[PDB]
Amino acid sequence: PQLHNGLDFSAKVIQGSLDSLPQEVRKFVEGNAQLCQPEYIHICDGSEEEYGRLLAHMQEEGVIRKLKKYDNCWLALTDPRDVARIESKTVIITQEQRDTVPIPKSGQSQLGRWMSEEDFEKAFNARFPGCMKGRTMYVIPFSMGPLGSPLAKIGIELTDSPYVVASMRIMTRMGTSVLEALGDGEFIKCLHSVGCPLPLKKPLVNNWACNPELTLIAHLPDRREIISFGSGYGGNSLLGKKCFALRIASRLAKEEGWLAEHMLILGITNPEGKKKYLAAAFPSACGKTNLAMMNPTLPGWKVECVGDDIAWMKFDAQGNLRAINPENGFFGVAPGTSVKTNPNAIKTIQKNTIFTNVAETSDGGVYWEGIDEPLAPGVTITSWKNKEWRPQDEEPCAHPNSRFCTPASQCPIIDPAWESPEGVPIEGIIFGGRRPAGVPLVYEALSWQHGVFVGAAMRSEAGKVIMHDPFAMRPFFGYNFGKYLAHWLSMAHRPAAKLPKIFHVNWFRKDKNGKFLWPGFGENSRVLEWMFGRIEGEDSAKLTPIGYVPKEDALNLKGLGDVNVEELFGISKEFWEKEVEEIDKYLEDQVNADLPYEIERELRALKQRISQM
Ligand SMILES: Nc1nc2c(ncn2[C@@H]2O[C@H](COP(=O)(O)OP(=O)(O)OP(=O)(O)O)[C@@H](O)[C@H]2O)c(=O)[nH]1
Ligand SMILES: [Cl-]
Ligand SMILES: [Mn+2]
Ligand SMILES: [Mn+2]
Ligand SMILES: [Mn+2]
Repeated sequence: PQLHNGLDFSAKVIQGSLDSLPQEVRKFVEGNAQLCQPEYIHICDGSEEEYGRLLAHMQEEGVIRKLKKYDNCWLALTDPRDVARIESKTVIITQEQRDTVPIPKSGQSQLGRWMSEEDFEKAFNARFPGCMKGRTMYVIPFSMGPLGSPLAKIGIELTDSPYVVASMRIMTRMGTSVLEALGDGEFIKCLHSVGCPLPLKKPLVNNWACNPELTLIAHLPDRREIISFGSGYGGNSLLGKKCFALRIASRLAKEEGWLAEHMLILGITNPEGKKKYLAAAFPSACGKTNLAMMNPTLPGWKVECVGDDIAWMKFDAQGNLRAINPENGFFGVAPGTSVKTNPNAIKTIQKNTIFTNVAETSDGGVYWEGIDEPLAPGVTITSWKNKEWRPQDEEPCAHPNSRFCTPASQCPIIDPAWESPEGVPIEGIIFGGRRPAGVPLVYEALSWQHGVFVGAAMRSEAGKVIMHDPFAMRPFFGYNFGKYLAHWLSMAHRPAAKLPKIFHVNWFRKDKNGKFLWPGFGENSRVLEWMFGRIEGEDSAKLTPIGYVPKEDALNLKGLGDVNVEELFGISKEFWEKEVEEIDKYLEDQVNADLPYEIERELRALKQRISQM
């Protein structure tokens, strides 16, 4: 219905048809077209043709550069004001603040950022009206998880950024098949704008549209909406990556009885032909992607990658914890990636990959700190700021959190079940962070409840600062962390639930000279071997106040020899007395009235065990 001609946007559709869309999808698209006033509407089909044409268009406009040395690889350099996920501008809107974060006892909550509905309404009206003027609104239908998986969820992202379209094609399952699978079902509404309507009011920097002053990444779980404005970058703009995958999904999981977690999933096979799947939650910069595609050093062992960042997990009727990787690609940190630290990533990213904010070599290759690769004489480097750069300079050639964006199907060790709609059965969950002192290489939680406490007590080095990052989810909780703990704990009362063993690792313990005690990377297969046997029930553990650690000689150290096991597994009363005190202060303040009894009990129990050593 229409008294004039400003409500039907059919005349502006340059690919697809509004009449083809499911009724509620059409209302989403047309309502925001009316608000944002795009010049064109492009309904993405996900085809190779649309993808290649969009890439070529971005190339002609200077938005991306083709990397000549590789096969269909591309480089985007951003406005340096728009280089990362920005927590201070990431908010969750609920009626009551207590649904989004626990009310802290004394301090400010660091477990989330709540915004009232009225405040968001003002912010929204100050940003989105007319924000796509002169631009194409792309409609991205995408599936989080294998199409038709019982654990998959569907989203529709509206964006004015072709960079987002290309990246979402890699990181999600995108296109016409998703719309047909959606039918009249439920979907998450995702609205994104870089916030630079034409004609441009402010200078465009590095051909990268963004609006840093007005950047705001909002989540409305009760409306099943994600609304992001002002950033074109990564987790701010690829709304499946963190906004859907963790923040919205963790609320859905709370309501529906499953788990959405900042975890890799890997499958490990031992020399006896036995295969187990493990999940691991490490904070950013703590090596999930290295572990997920590890090249094991132990002969006869094999590791295969299901996902490197996000896990959606649900106990099935048989009681197995079944996990899917809801992503379709890897959005990995580039700096530090080398043949030594991640050879399988190096193989994956040389075709069909989009790089953002890395350096470019004069022969059309990529470069970054820690690449640990020499360049032939004559080869020169352009920094991520589009300036000539030489290794004898201070500033980095690549942004510290520059990324590659690569299809998961290309990983040479992608797991054969990485797209299985039923998911893979998780037998162990690993927590870990950067702890230069005090925390052993590996230990095993004494019970599910103790394991949940271990996840809750996770800390990690940021002068050095040791921060709290419970479950590696501190930036990503979609709801009250205290209820999230209760949700985890409630899994132990499920029907026939086969609870995975929980472990905590530390690759980063250092000696008094600051050298790593453990070589890490592929040598972490030796730690996975110990976990593997522990899941099988092997008698390879000794009890300590913090949990089980490997017996003397239980860890396979053949081929190392120069490793200080006593210091690596040293457990100091002095350190752990201070550690439990800090955990106690943290949980009391930050979780306060929503701290489950079982977690307080595990804290008291650990305090008591440490007091007796
Ligand atoms: N010493 C040591 N460092 C490691 C090991 N594994 C990974 N790293 C370091 O971890 C960093 C890479 O971590 P990231 O890619 O940022 O970790 P991530 O968990 O994948 O982070 P996100 O992609 O943001 O979720 C580099 O500094 C690596 O050197 C290890 O076993 N030992
Ligand atoms: Cl354009
Ligand atoms: Mn990663
Ligand atoms: Mn991550
Ligand atoms: Mn309980």
